[PDB]
Amino acid sequence: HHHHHHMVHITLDRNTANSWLIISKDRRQVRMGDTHQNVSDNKERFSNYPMVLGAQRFSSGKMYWEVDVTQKEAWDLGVCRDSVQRKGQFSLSPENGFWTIWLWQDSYEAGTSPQTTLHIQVPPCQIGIFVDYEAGVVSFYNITDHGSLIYTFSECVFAGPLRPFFNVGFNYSGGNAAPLKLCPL
Ligand SMILES: CN(C)c1noc(C2CCNCC2)n1
Repeated sequence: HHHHHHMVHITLDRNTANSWLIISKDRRQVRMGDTHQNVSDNKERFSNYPMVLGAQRFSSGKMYWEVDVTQKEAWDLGVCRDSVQRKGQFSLSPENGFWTIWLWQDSYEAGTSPQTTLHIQVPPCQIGIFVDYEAGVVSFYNITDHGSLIYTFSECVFAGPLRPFFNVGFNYSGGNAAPLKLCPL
């Protein structure tokens, strides 16, 4: 792909984070804390899952960013509507305003309804995410495997501003403490 030149500088929005997340001072890294992080509750925070949004809102154009997932067992990545539900249980699906992929129990899947099996020969250490707002496209690239395509959502009905979306995942196993990091341009 040749999407690298639409690179955007993404930062994380503390105020949207689940109350167990620790966002670095530069707002470029997030990890699961071992306890509630001593913050007040607010209506923006994801209550049920270890999720956080980027600060940037996109309503036009072409945007690209990269996320480091080294040594994690579980995570979700992509984009979502600014108006997604924050409280209670919900599924990651385009019907609920999410365009995502994930790793879960040694398999990669796209957040369609129902979910779609991905075919990845080289486990990725970094993921590239491309959004073309006007075309209605969200694509995912395997940076570890020379930028190979992982998945394309097409005919997307965004129906609002989009925000970068992140889930660091739970750490029941002790093998999923590693952070998500936004990679430099
Ligand atoms: C409702 N949420 C977000 C929540 N409550 O407890 C927990 C812990 C569950 C085991 N691992 C650390 C997090 N998460």
